[PDB]
Amino acid sequence: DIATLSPNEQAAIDAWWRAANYLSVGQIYLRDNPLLQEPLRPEHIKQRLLGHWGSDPGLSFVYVHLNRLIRRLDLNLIYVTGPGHGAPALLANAWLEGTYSEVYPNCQQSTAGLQQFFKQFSFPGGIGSHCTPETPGSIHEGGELGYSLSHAFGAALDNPDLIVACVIGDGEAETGPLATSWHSNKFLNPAQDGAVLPILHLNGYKIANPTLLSRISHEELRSLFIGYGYEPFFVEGNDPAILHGVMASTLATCVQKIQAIQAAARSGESSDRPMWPMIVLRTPKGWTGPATIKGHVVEGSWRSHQVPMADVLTNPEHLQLLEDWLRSYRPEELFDASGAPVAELQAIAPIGDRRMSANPVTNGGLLRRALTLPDFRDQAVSVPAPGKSRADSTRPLGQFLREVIRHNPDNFRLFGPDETASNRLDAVYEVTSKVWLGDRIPEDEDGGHLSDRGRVMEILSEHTLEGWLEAYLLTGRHGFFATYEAFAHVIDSMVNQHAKWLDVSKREVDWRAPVSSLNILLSSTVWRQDHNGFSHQDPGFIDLVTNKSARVTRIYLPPDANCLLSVADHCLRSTDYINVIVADKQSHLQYLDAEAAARHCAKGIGIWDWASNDQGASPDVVIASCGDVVTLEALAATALLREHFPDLKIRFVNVVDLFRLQPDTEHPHGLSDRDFDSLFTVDKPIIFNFHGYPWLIHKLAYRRHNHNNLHVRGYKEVGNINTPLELAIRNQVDRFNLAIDVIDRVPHLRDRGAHVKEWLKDQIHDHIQYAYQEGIDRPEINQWQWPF
Amino acid sequence: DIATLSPNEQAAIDAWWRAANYLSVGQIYLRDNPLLQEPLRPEHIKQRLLGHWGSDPGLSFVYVHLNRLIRRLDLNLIYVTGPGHGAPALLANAWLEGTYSEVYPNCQQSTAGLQQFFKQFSFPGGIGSHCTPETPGSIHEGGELGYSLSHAFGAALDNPDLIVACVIGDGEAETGPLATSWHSNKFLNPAQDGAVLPILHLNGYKIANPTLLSRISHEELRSLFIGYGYEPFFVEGNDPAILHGVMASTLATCVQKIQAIQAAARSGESSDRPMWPMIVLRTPKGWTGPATIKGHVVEGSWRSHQVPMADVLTNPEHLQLLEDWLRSYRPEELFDASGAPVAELQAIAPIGDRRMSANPVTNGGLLRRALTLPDFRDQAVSVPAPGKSRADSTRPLGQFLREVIRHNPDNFRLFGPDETASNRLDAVYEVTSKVWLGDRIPEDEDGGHLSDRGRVMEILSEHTLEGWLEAYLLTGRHGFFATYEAFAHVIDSMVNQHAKWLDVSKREVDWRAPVSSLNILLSSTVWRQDHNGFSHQDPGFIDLVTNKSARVTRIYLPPDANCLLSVADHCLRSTDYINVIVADKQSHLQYLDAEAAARHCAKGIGIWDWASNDQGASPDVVIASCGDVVTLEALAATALLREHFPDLKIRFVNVVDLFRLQPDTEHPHGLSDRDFDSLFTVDKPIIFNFHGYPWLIHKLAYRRHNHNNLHVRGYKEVGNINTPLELAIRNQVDRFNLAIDVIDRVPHLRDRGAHVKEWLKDQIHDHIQYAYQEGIDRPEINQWQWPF
Amino acid sequence: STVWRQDHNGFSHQDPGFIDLVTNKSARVTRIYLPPDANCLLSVADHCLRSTDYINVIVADKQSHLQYLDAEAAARHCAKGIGIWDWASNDQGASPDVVIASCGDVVTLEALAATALLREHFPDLKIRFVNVVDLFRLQPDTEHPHGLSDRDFDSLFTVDKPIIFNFHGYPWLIHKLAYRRHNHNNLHVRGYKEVGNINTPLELAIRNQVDRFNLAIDVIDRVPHLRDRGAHVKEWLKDQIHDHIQYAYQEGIDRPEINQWQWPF
Ligand SMILES: Nc1ncnc2c1ncn2[C@@H]1O[C@H](COP(=O)(O)OP(=O)(O)NP(=O)(O)O)[C@@H](O)[C@H]1O
Ligand SMILES: Nc1ncnc2c1ncn2[C@@H]1O[C@H](COP(=O)(O)OP(=O)(O)NP(=O)(O)O)[C@@H](O)[C@H]1O
Ligand SMILES: Nc1ncnc2c1ncn2[C@@H]1O[C@H](COP(=O)(O)OP(=O)(O)NP(=O)(O)O)[C@@H](O)[C@H]1O
Ligand SMILES: Cc1ncc(C[n+]2csc(CCOP(=O)(O)OP(=O)(O)O)c2C)c(N)n1
Ligand SMILES: Cc1ncc(C[n+]2csc(CCOP(=O)(O)OP(=O)(O)O)c2C)c(N)n1
Ligand SMILES: [Mg+2]
Ligand SMILES: [Mg+2]
Repeated sequence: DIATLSPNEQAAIDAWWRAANYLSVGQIYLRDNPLLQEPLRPEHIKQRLLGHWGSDPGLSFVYVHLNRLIRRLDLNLIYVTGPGHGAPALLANAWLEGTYSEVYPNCQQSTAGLQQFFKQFSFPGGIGSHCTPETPGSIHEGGELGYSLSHAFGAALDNPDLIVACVIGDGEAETGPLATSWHSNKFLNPAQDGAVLPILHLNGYKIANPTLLSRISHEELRSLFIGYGYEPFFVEGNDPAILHGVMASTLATCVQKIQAIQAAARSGESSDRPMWPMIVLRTPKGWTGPATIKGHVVEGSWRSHQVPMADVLTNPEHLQLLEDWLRSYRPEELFDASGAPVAELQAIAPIGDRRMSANPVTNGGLLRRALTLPDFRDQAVSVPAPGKSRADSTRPLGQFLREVIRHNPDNFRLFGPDETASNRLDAVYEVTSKVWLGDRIPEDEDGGHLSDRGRVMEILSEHTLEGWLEAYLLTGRHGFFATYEAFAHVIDSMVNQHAKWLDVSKREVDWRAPVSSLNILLSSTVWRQDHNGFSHQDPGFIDLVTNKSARVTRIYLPPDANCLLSVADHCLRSTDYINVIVADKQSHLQYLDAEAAARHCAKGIGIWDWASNDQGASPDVVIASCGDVVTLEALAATALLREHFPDLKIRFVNVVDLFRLQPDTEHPHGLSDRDFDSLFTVDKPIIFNFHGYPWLIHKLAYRRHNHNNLHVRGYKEVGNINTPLELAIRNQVDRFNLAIDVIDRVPHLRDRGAHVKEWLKDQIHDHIQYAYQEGIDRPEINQWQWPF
Repeated sequence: DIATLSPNEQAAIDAWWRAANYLSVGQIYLRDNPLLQEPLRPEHIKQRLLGHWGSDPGLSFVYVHLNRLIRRLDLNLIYVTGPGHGAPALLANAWLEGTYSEVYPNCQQSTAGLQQFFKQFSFPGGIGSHCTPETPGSIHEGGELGYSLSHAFGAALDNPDLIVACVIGDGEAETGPLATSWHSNKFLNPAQDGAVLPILHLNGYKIANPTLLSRISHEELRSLFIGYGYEPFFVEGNDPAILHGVMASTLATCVQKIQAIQAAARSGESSDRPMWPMIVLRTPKGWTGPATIKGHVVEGSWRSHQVPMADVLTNPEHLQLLEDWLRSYRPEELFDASGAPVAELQAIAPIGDRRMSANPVTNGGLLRRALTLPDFRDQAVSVPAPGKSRADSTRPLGQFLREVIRHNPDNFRLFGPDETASNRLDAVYEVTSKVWLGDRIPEDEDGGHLSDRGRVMEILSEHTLEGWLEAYLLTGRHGFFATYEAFAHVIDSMVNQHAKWLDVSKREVDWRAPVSSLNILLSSTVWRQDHNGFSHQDPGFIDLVTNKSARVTRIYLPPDANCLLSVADHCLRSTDYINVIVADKQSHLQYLDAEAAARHCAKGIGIWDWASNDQGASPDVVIASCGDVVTLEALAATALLREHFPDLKIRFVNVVDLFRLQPDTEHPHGLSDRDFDSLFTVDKPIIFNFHGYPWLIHKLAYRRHNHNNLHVRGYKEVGNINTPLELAIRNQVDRFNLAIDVIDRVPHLRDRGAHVKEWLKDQIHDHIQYAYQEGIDRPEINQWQWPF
Repeated sequence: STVWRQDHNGFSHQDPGFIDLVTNKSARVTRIYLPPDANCLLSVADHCLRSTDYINVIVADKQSHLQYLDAEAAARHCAKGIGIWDWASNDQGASPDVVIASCGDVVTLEALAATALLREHFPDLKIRFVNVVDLFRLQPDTEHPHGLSDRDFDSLFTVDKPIIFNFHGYPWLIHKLAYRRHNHNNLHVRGYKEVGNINTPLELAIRNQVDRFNLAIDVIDRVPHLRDRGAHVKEWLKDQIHDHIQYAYQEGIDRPEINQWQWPF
């Protein structure tokens, strides 16, 4: 009897459906007189109309039907909204369920509450027109389109009984990120994870053009969505009397198959990739609004996308049409005198946490358990002498991540775009593998590292991975993203969205608990260009992240493996941040042991006393580095200067936290003027060697008292192919150019260092000539060790 | 069957009782090995013991019995703890009920959760030893004793079905604030408010002395507590087998009488002051711990107050006694292997919001509805000419408060220590009256303004009034406190406690929602000394409040009635602050109309253009005032200077927000250096006339670029009796001394203003001589108006 | 019982604010004494049991503490109310580079420990140690006869060297008392700001920046010929702050060498 729809139940569901639309339209238009007790007047209409209408009925259409199956089958559901402009529909149902009144006591279920509820939407000092963090039961802001689908899969991970109902607009489906995220079914495990129920809201139109997926034939539509690995179900029409029963049956069909798929997998009898059920919903745009405006068809057309009538404040004719639109919902039979929904509506409202707007998963910070972090000092490489030993920088991190996975079998995950092996993090493969539910071959047994139980997820689409991870954190869990720095620009749009979400959730919204940080590891830099990656890779992603703020993003550039461990250990505890860690996978020198590394990362920036020779004296120059390749060149330059200028006093400063350079006025995390003057003196030149665009340092540290003595060398440009030393020579960040820069800046070396400066230019000439002759650097360059 | 206790139920209750004690002792002592699976070793004991034990069993003893009646009679209860050092008992029951795990997912109900639960208590980076805001279901921090009782009555207000079980230690009862707060029964309305169930924990001892209330005879104890208006019930003994049944019966007896009292009152058949039930509980201190230590009796003695054995880390003998103490609870039969309580314990655990640790009343900010504030401009007095008309300053505020009460019949209240009539706020009496359930006489009909339905509360004890209001706010409601400035020092201790509570709730605790502000109106100043109040009243309370922070307290000194309205309207919307408004009740000049007043209070500080004559030019001096009496003298001095020095250019600045003077580095609310330099120039003398101790201005504004030109005149001292002008002359804040101060500071007036300065001193001589001759000031002083 | 050595009893956010309230009355009716050790406490109590028309407020701590002055030296110190400690100083016959002043007993210990740290790492640095018992001596003699003269104040605290004042109370109270002095622009007061819920004695001093390590850092910042030369020591001092906080969060108490610190030299 679950598939069939009772006429009595059909009426109450239809009653809820119209009331949700009525509240949605009231939010768009009304600022006063919520229930039409008195004739509508221009003083009740909002001056500026920013809400969108063409998607609201469809979202409410599915939402009321989703609540039906929760009441019947006791399903645990989440609502993820593709078109973020359909916010009124979600809020209206949130208010109808009673969630919004509990979260916001001002907007009660009354006439006075409705006046506040209607006036707040898309209003200065109110709430936005998208699924902002202020929305109860919202994890995804659909303002930027293409990421709703991935967030459904991310939230589904390690939530076996959860079902995430993600509604997808046809226009959104034309975007690149969402077209590739359909293949996320291959990495979702039916045994341990929940289900995603994709609903294609094929209203037929974008803002102003028809959606191609609508204008592509039905046969090719089913062909496209079986090739994605889904079992597609089609509900088409325009008359709700037929569509109420038809749609209810389809949703009943889908849930049984989802449970049948999960029952088959968890029993172990069918350990294969299943054909997940997906719904294709073709309904008119602006479904229950005006039919035509000014002789142009509006309903079921792109003209209904935002607002069918935007001149209602001007001419009374549309004003009467607006009031006629509102009364078509028959609000008199939907709300009582007080302003609450009628008891028929309250009957079909789910109860407590079973409500999709009050599910604690959406406010994931309440479901967040801190990771049991093993002591990273067990994985710290031994550094008996600083800078005299070489070890692979990322491998200790891989071993540390291995022990985190061991102690957090479900709460932690790894995400990587087919680069985990290249990034040299294979230590995690010793305890787990990579997720794969596609076809398997015996050749995968040797080094495939493929298993459905794996805690590491791999796909070449960087958009898919970022959406997977962001949803995983917002549901109250932990993760770590590792990728090349060359392709970081691909996810720049997605990072902005998540940073937006975190910043609002901290300051504006008070009831949203903190979630875990977004930890990103840019594992291959632009200085050590390996085989893969384009020639002109740029560090520009770092500039984009620092663009957001110091109070939501953190940038770490640890010099060695022990600093990488301390940084990763520190950032696996921080909550409301986007942590971007820039480290290189090549074999590098090691500088700090576990104790010294931990103190260094706690400060974020500090003097290296072994690399300095200014103890108990005023340094003639401060050499600072931020990175690992540039740190090596800065250290090598320091060694050269001390050989040729024994009396020269050099203070070596290494900075790991980029944002420490900002003054404490901008953010509390930054250094004070006294602290900054202690590290970098008030009047001596600073030769800063930065892994990135040099101006980023100037943007951060322009307010310092010694900024006029700050001289930053960083990434400028590249040739087609360069050796590691030649590439550093092109950007003037190599050891020889840095030594020349120190000679130019130190006042008592311009006259005295001329002969050394000529010798340094000779070395630049010799190494370039050798590079063009052999294709690599000289052995003494590759095996350079810290002297002294 | 509710009164009698079943043996099966007695066992489960006793099982819960011991488990709560066991967790309490574990928190005090253990940092590792929560369940005694392995022999106790010194590495499991906490290094420093800061918890208190002598009160923990008593609190848990009542708590388990309170949960009994919640499960039986479905009562809505709150736990308010007198002795705040009994925090472990509350936390243990909070953990047992499951509340703590939901709020804190790290401290789960397992062995691993218990390890975190035990290690956190009284630990660096953990939680405190008192009922801090981090405690679930806590409104009152009992660290400072004497205010638990008043907070019970405050939370009870306008919560008719709530019952607040407040446990009171006998030592606490010796304090002044709690002895007088027993009479709060007379102001609690059984018809509209809930009940308070006072439980006297008469353990017989303080920290080191016997409690007098224990050593006073039982007959005189019952005599004392019937004189307070309570029906006292006595439960005495030391054997829990008898005391379990006896005390269950007594609690059953009390609830029925409380419901009978409420049933009689709400039916209207008995509208008299009832004899509320109160429990006197005499149990040994350190009830279930060691009997004797080193030959000294510990249990049932002051030696058990904090820690019965504090050398357990030193000698193994006490270490074995400690482990013997833990095993007396028989933990093997109380927790399973995993670390959760046994299913017998879970049976008697209340469910959901019926749990006293998860009652949403305690986290009152979730229950907070913003006040429907009428437009204050309806009550604004007309000021056609600034400073040329006189009106009573506080009466418009009384009318505004009247309209707030009208639109907020239950959410708002007034609190005053027998000064509302004196403060001239009688406009509120037009709609409501004052609470009184004592004897009534026909003489009260004329101007008594007494009724049980009143929204204004009056009692001469300032301590109990402050406790009433703080609890009212922390339960999610609104209020306004009006009192003299002379007696503000009385509540200084209480204000510190509430400010402490707010500051932690904002920064540390994340799940506690904001509550309404604490609004205090110091309605009678020290300059206009009326009949009542001692001669040497000081403004020192203002200095005490500014000690706390600019981020939790705000000080407002509005000059006129319209500024008082804007300030009160602004502060009735702010949430997490202690707002202290200093205004005077006397007839004063009016300076700003509704529009100009609102702009002024929005800035908090700004130039008065009508009182200035420096438009389009650099002012020779800046005259600033903060208050209303000192504003009049500053204005009168400005008038004198302009009459005698027509070329002199004076900028008049009035400051309402005191904390705007602090630089923006300390707090965002403060002015920037550019903004401050705009109001007070970078190089001209500032003659600041402050209502308070002059050093407070220097503390706030010492970092400003022009602080070396800041010259503050304020309250120094008083004589026995002075006229308003003579008192200002003694403190050198009158118009004549201010004009002299301007002459001294302006560089081009030292030579040129000598003759005027002599004339000004003549006026000081003349007015003092007239004051000693007549006892009042001259008519031209009392009726001074702004010229020009 | 002071607020720095938080005992079992008492609320977490106890404040020294009562001292500020008393100083609001006058120097001619109230006296505030903060004796550093037991002998100084005896002389103060003996002196105040003879005075007639005053409110004497004596701030002392009950915990086990170091002892600094014997009966003869203690009595001379209380008679002055404020004086140089010659054993804790190393500037005899020379101009001190910095004046370290303390007012209290816990803050005196941290001020002494900071002095010991500075002398170990900067042997050439000359430090004058001043201890304050009578708070109101800091007020100039113009306000009250009991206060020090300008010449007397300049002798203790020089006219041009930085003063690192470690006060048991709100730091602004020192500025209210001694704003008129010729060297007030070089007076840098560290006192009670705020507390956490529960702290170890060293951690609580670290939160308020009155511990030995923060004071040593403050001296490095203020002394003109140490900004360049003391950078490496300042980094080491911050490492000690990091290490002791980490140990505090790990064990719940301070390290044994902190609890059993003695005056070297
Ligand atoms: N004051 C500044 N504000 C912003 N960006 C700056 C500033 N000075 C330099 N830069 C940037 O820093 C990079 C190179 O300049 P800089 O780091 O100052 O090295 P430099 O050797 O000192 N060059 P110059 O300052 O012209 O002598 C470029 O990206 C510049 O745009
Ligand atoms: N720098 C300061 N710090 C603290 N309090 C101060 C300071 N300067 C002045 N005061 C206080 O302010 C009051 C009077 O000083 P002030 O406000 O500067 O006016 P004034 O006429 O300039 N007196 P003066 O500074 O001595 O010439 C007294 O109560 C002083 O204690
Ligand atoms: N002139 C002053 N008048 C009143 N209080 C002051 C003054 N100067 C500093 N303070 C207070 O002293 C405390 C710390 O400042 P201070 O004692 O001068 O040490 P400091 O390290 O020099 N701080 P700063 O002066 O801002 O560089 C704060 O609580 C200030 O409010
Ligand atoms: C890549 C991209 N191009 C354009 C837009 C502008 N935009 C915002 S909402 C929206 C409508 C999405 O179309 P559809 O999925 O059909 O949504 P619905 O019909 O449900 O409104 C568009 C085009 C966008 N957000 N992203
Ligand atoms: C006015 C005051 N004096 C002293 C103290 C110190 N103090 C803190 S807790 C406490 C014990 C309270 O005694 P009692 O009510 O007998 O408590 P219980 O035996 O339940 O611990 C004391 C004296 C205080 N908080 N307030
Ligand atoms: Mg569309
Ligand atoms: Mg007691």
